[PDB]
Amino acid sequence: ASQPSSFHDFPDLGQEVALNANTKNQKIRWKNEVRIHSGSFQSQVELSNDQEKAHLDIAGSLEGHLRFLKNIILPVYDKSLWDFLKLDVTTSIGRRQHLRVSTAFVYTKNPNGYSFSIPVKVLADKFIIPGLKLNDLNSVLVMPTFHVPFTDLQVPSCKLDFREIQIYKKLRTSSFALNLPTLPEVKFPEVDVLTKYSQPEDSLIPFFEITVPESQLTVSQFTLPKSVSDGIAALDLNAVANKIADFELPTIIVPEQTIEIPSIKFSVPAGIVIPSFQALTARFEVDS
Repeated sequence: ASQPSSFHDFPDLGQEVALNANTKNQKIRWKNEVRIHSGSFQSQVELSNDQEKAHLDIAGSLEGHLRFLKNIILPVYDKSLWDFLKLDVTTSIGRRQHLRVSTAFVYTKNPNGYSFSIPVKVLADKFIIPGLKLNDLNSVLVMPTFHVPFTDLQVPSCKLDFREIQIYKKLRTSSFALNLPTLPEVKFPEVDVLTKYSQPEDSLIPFFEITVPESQLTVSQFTLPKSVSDGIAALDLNAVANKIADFELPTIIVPEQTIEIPSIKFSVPAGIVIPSFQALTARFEVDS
């Protein structure tokens, strides 16, 4: 943001930059504009990329008061500029001269194009992908639920398929917490980690999206400069202070604190897409 002023109309400027990224949906817009004295300049660059189509567009506009230049004569030809050229408009007198250049690159693609997709069978609680059915190893393995020592985390039971590939849509995590004597004890509520088979809008690639839903964890309260124990020893800080100066510390209590776990999504390809050629076009124009 600039302030033009006297002495040949000081610069007037401005600049717009837009970036928005959604993986395969990448759109970039840039623009500059310049005004000074009796001339101005404006540049535009656009890059649009998406699943369907790609646009690359650049346009350059120039303006300049080159009237005087047009007011020229040719003694070698003994002819004037406008006369010799036989052009009057903007040449006989000379005018505010513009230069306009446009470049347009455009290509057509199919979002689904030529795509190889893994075979997926989806059920309410599981996904089944029929991979190679090699008979060399054991067909199945069953994993019983396990209690992790010193905690309340329960590992959900699972069945592992070797001939096919069996995934369980949602896995359940039991709650657990830390047991401490007056220290901040973090208590973990249950969270269900899921996997969804999706075809994103911003991305042409089919995916299995492993999603961990948000989780709120309860940190237990704790006492501070009143009397502190951590399971190894207990110390009365007020007693310590009274031992030295007969003055006891104010009591500090930190209440329970909730800590938020932002949701996270992991995408693994569920197939590839090769956009099929439909048309390629390029246009170049010079305008004087």
